[PDB]
Amino acid sequence: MEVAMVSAESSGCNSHMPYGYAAQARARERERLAHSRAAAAAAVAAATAAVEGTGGSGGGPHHHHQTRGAYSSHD
Repeated sequence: MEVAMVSAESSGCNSHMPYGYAAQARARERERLAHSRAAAAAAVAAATAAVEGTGGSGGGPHHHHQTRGAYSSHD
């Protein structure tokens, strides 16, 4: 849909009404639907471990094969 480019301006610069959040009144009308996303708990659903945190690698080697007997009594 070809169209001409519009540009809100008048004279060199005798009116540059910087309408910032002022044009945020539109969000106020959309925020009404942002009331349903209250109980979202999604982006966090995935995140936040299952309250888990316990480690400790290891097995437990049991001494095997003792030193030489030596000194044998039999007299």
